[PDB]
Parts: sequence; structure tokens; C-alpha cells
Amino acid sequence: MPMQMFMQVYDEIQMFLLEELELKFDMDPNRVRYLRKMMDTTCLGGKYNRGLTVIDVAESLLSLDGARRKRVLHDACVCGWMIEFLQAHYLVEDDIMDNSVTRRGKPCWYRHPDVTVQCAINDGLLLKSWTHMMAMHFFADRPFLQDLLCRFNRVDYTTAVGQLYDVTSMFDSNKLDPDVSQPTTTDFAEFTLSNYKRIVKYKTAYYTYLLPLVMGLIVSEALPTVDMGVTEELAMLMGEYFQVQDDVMDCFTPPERLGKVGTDIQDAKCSWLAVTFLAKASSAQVAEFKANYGSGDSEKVATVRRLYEEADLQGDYVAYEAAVAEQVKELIEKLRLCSPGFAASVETLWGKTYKRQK
Amino acid sequence: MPMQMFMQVYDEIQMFLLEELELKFDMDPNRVRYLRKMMDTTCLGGKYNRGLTVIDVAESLLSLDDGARRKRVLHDACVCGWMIEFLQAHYLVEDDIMDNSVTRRGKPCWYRHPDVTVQCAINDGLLLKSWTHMMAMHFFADRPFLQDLLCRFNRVDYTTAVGQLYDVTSMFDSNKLDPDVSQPTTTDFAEFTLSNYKRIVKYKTAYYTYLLPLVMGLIVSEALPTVDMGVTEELAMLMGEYFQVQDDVMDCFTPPERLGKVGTDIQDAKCSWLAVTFLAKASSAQVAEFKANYGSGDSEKVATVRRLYEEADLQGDYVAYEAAVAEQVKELIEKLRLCSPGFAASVETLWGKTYKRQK
Ligand SMILES: C[SH](C)CC(O)(P(=O)(O)O)P(=O)(O)O
Ligand SMILES: C[SH](C)CC(O)(P(=O)(O)O)P(=O)(O)O
Ligand SMILES: [Mg+2]
Ligand SMILES: [Mg+2]
Ligand SMILES: [Mg+2]
Ligand SMILES: [Mg+2]
Ligand SMILES: [Mg+2]
Ligand SMILES: [Mg+2]
Repeated sequence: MPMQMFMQVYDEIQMFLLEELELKFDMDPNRVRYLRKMMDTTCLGGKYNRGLTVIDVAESLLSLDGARRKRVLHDACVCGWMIEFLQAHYLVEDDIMDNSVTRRGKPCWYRHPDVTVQCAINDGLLLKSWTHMMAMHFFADRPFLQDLLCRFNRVDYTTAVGQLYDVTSMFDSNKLDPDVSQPTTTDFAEFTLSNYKRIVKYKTAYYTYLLPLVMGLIVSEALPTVDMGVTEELAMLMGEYFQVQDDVMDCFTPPERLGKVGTDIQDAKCSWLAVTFLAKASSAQVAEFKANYGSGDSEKVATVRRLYEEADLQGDYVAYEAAVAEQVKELIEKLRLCSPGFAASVETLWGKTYKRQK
Repeated sequence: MPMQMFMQVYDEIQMFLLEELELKFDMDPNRVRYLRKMMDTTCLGGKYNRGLTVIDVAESLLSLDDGARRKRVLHDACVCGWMIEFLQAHYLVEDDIMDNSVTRRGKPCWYRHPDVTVQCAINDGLLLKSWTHMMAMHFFADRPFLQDLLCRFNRVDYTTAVGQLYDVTSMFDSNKLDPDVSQPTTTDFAEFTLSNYKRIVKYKTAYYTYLLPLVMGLIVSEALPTVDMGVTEELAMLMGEYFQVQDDVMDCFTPPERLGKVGTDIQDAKCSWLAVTFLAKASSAQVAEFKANYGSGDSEKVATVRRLYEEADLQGDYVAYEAAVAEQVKELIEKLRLCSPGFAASVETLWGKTYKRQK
């Protein structure tokens, strides 16, 4: 049921936006068509975990006429797509930035035959603008609008900050200077777990876990009923774990199943595997890593991958996952004491995360 | 004085943003330093026409106090000024990447900086736009005009992005625009018409360069309903088109030394005012030679497009266009002045920064 109403609102949203461009922006049929495909290709096809979470939270809180349920669930759907569109925006720009080839089992947007890189960048910008346009259209007379948009913007900002941390993680920060060029790090002195946790917290945790929960709370007019300090603890913990999984899958999950080809090794990214390996590797292991990491060369890439499974990074992963699962469990109970309905939706959200195969 | 106050608020805004990143985003000194440099390089060095206009319109509508109101209105105007300047900074960063430009404001484009990777530049541009929202909320959280102000700011942001779409896809046959099928630059240039050009410029420049500064100035001095918006929009659109025509003409004929930026319009096969105007009057021979030289990085093929423009006396067309614009602007400003003398005066001042700008 959730999926069907969620998609119904997507058509409703798509109709409003496209018709508006046609009627108020003097847009031609050819560009309206291009934008429709852009929207479907960049916004659909994922797991919709962020969007569907808003709906489930809203529903879980609508008890603490029958029309209020309808308006609340519809508002939740719109918020769901605001987050999905926000991600679509970041994925379009992210793929360009990470030089990726595929996404969701298809070419990345900037990789489509008739999509130029220059237009792709702007297309990404349109995706973000659409989040504001839809919000203003549906939540015009809604009293929670300023707070809703205020939080949404803050999370948008946090994500951009995280992206900054991500794209500059492989360059000696002490030498970061706009006026002087610098090659990738060779000593990898900054590939630490501390630096890794910061990257992930900001680039993924906030928009993937905190935002969905928060928007679900707002449309249900129930944000002040929950322990926010515990909610953020959970959001951050789950988000970190989510990204660690994303990193692991990038290196070990076959594209066929993953839906995308990994670029972390080639992009010399400060991934969970990299920092974990480096912290435990011998000087010999580190030397070999240094002579193979950050290269497009298939064999060099293959060597890094082997260096990883010989340092038993899977054993570390299983131990990490267990540690997180334990903390999550505890935090969810603390949350359950005064916010049982909400703690339950958080449980369901963790159900879509713990040991996902994506 | 206008500038002095404007720069004081810049420092205040910068301090707020950078310190927040340090205290709430766990940012290190190195990256704080990078962002400070990114902000300065990206938001400073221009003419500040858009930002200074917000301040000037605001001050003019004031007469509609014991110092408190004036102090607040002018400061709000400065914040809005920077919101527009940061919004442009955002677009300029991305636009330079999109247009493969080399210099800007006399310096390398942001993404051309020795230590700025293209991938980071794209995101730095995103940060610039986010800052407009952060500063807005920080300073206007309690203002009654917050929602209306942000609603309008976001609409103009959206219109600008739509303009960019029109601009970047203007050299490709739209009938064949299809994500799944590659397609080369137009060879017949059938879409390089004045009609299509007016649409490109209206959305990509007119709204955020002329309408937004005025509208924001009115909002902060709380006098938005005191002006004939139909006339104000007509004026903004006309002045905006003209401004972009100047930008296109300068791209081709103003030496980079004075311009501060190297032109890329011909090499990029852009639907510029010069191209559309040339094609509409050119003989069949001129059109052939145009098609054989336009959209190439070859220094002699671009020099031929320049000579073609001079041969077709595009300066004669420009002078006439300029006069036609000046004529309407004057008549529109008079229509404004009848009901809004203070506002009409500030619009005159803006026109003065536009008309025959040497830029
Ligand atoms: C928007 S960012 C979280 C997207 C990724 O998770 P990345 O951080 O690893 O680049 P991706 O594997 O989907 O490219
Ligand atoms: C943001 S756009 C109006 C910037 C330009 O005016 P463009 O439209 O000609 O690319 P530019 O000459 O300053 O690059
Ligand atoms: Mg990526
Ligand atoms: Mg990335
Ligand atoms: Mg990844
Ligand atoms: Mg440009
Ligand atoms: Mg451009
Ligand atoms: Mg130009």
C-alpha cells in the first residue's frame, strides 16, 4: 500500500512541475519531455528507503477525523519525494564528481548518450530547485512550513559539507590551498577512523536517516514528543553503519547486484576498508597498498582488493556490525519508554538497514 | 558609504558561517581556511550591482523614525544583497565549468585554480547556494517577511536554472533532444532566432539580475505592494535582456584585460545576440561561411566569425537596439514614477549602472 500511494503522489508532483514549466516558463514540448525523462531516470529506480520511511513514521504517530489521516499521509508522501529528489540531486552531482559509470543498473545521468556533462550539472541543480517548488505548492498554508524547510535546508547544507570532506579526504589538508596544486596523498596520514567517521556522519547520516524521521515527525505534528538527543544518536549511528556497508559493497559486491560499478579504490577515497586496513596493516602491507591505491589499472585495483581480504576486513566488519546492532538496540529501547510508536518505526527502519544486501 | 556598510555585513556573514562550521560541523582549520578563500574569490571582485541595488531600493522606500527602523531595514537589505551575490557566485562557479571558461574577474575561474579540483569545485558551488539559506535563516528567522522573501528567492533561483537549461541546449536541435541518443552541435542553426534568444536571456539573467534585487529591496523596507508590479517586471525583463546583450557583445569585442574574462561564446557555439542577429540578416554566402567557422576552438575560425560580425555591421544593429531599449525604459520609469517616485528613482540609478556600461 505505501508504495502505491507514494507513486501516486509522484505522478501528482510530476504533473504540477512539468505543466508549470509549460505554462509559466514558456517551455517547449521537447524540453518538457527531456526533463520528464531526467526526473524519472534520476528520481526513480532506487529502494525509496528515505521516502518510504517518512510515510511509515507519519502513520506510526497519527495516534499520539479520517481526513486528517489522509492529509497527513499525503503530506508525508510529498516530504518523501522532497528527500528522494534531494538525493537525486546529490547523486547526479556525485556521479560526475566520482567519475562513476553506472547507477541503479543504468548509465549515470551525465553518462547518458545525449546528456552533456555541462547540462548534467545544471540538471542536478533543477532537481534541488524542484524540492522547494513542490514544498511551496503543497505546504503553502501549512503552519509547519518554516520549520520544515528550515530543517530540510540545514540537512542539505550538512550533506554538502560532508561531500567537501569526502572529495578532499585524499589530499594532505595541511597543504590545501586554492592557489597551489597538490597530488593525492602518498603517506595517507589522514586516512584515520576519526576522519572517516566525520565524512560519513555529514555526507550520509543526516539526509539518509535523520531527515526522514524528522519530516515524519513534523507532518504528524509530533516532533516535541520525542527525545531528540536519542533520535540523533540513532540516526548518526545507523547512518555511519549504512555508509560502511556502502563502502564494503563498493569493493566486494558484484555490480550486477549492486547496480553500480565501484570507484572508491580508483578515486583513492577514504573508505571504511582503507582506514581499517591501514590502521592494522604491517609496513609491508602499507607499502603495497600505497603502490596500488588510486589507480584505474585493473590489476593494481585487484591487488588492493586482495590486500583487504588477507587482512581479514570481513572479520572486522562482522565485529563492527555486531557492536552497532547492540548500541542501536539499547538506544531504541530508551526511545521506546516515552515514544513507543516512534521507536517502532525506527525499528522498522533499522530492519531495512541491518545486513542489507543492496 | 553604501559599499562600506555592505562590506561590513560581508565580514559579519562570513564570521557567522565559518565559526558555525568550526563549532557545529566539526570542521578543521585547514578546510575553514579553504572555504574562507573560496568565499572571497567567489563572492568578491565584481561590481556588486545586484547587492548594492537591494540596499539602494530599500533606503529609497524608507519614507513610507528614531533610527531603529532605518538601522534594521538597511542591515536586512545588506543581508539580502549578499544572498543575491552568493546566489550569483554559485551560478558563476558552475557556469564557468559548464562553459569551459578560463578566467573570471581577472583571475582563473574557480575550477581552474591550481588547487581546486573540478569535482570539488562543483560541490563548492553547492556550498555557495546553501550559504544563502543559512544566512537568511540566521538573520531573518523572526522577520514576518521570511516566508514571502524565501519563496520569491527560491522561485528566481529556479527560473535561473531553467534559463541555464535553455542556454546550454541552445546549440542542439531540440527536436532531437533525447537522453538516450547522442547528437552533435546543430549544423543548420535553425533555432538561432531572436525569439529563442529572448527566452534564453529572460530566464538565465533578467530575473536574478534585475527583478530579484528590486523585489528584495521592497520586501525588507516592507513596501512591496506600493509598486505596480506589472510595470516593474516589464522594466526588469527589458533591462535584463539588454544587460545580457551587452554581455554577449563584450564577450566577442571587449578585450579580456578590461572585461576580466575571456570569451567562450563562439567556441561554445552559443545562441548569442550576435549570432541570432547576424543570421537573421546575413546573405546565403555569409551564412555558409558562418556555419563553416562557428563552434570551433580554432583561433582563425573564431576570428572569421568576428570579421563576419563586423562586416554585417552588428554595431549598427546594437546602437539601434540600445536606443530602442533606452526609449522603453524611460517610458516605463515614468509610468512607475507616477505612483512610486522613490522606487522609480532607485530604478533610474540601476539603469545608470546598466546603460552603456563599459563593465
Ligand atoms: C551521495 S553519496 C552518499 C553516494 C555514494 O554513497 P558515495 O558517498 O560512496 O559517493 P555512491 O556509492 O552511491 O556513489
Ligand atoms: C550565470 S550566466 C548569466 C554568466 C555569463 O553571463 P553567460 O550566460 O554568458 O555564460 P558569463 O559571460 O559571465 O559566463
Ligand atoms: Mg559516488
Ligand atoms: Mg561520492
Ligand atoms: Mg559508495
Ligand atoms: Mg559563462
Ligand atoms: Mg553560460
Ligand atoms: Mg557571457
